[PDB]
Amino acid sequence: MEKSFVITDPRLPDNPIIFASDGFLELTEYSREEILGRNGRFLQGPETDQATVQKIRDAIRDQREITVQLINYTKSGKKFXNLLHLQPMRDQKGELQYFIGVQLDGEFI
Ligand SMILES: Cc1cc2nc3c(=O)[nH]c(=O)nc-3n(C[C@H](O)[C@H](O)[C@H](O)COP(=O)(O)O)c2cc1C
Ligand SMILES: [Cl-]
Ligand SMILES: [Mg+2]
Repeated sequence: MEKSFVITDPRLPDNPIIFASDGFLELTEYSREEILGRNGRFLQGPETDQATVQKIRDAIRDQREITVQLINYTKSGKKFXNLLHLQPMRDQKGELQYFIGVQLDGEFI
């Protein structure tokens, strides 16, 4: 599959997605119109582990890189195990500019 990633802007309210790769559209079944401007949490559902979601919150708070695995859902409701890579990206002034989130689909341990 093509590379699945989104880029968020934490200088906007609730860190919305401002770019979604074609691979992300493919992986999640959503259209670019249905993704842009929302927080990445929209992929979570009932089976998503809340301890892992907390770990994500904390990494985003402390602006630190993290890799977690967690259950997400496609538009039509299919489960998929998301090995999610989050990385802060700072400008040359050392100010947080974006977050990049890269998803790999599958059961990875
Ligand atoms: C760039 C980026 C990509 C993200 N991608 C995903 C994702 O693919 N799946 C997911 O469940 N959460 C993803 N998140 C996590 C949620 O956006 C959110 O940070 C997490 O649920 C914790 O915050 P909350 O407790 O307010 O929901 C991503 C966050 C960022 C910054
Ligand atoms: Cl967030
Ligand atoms: Mg939540």
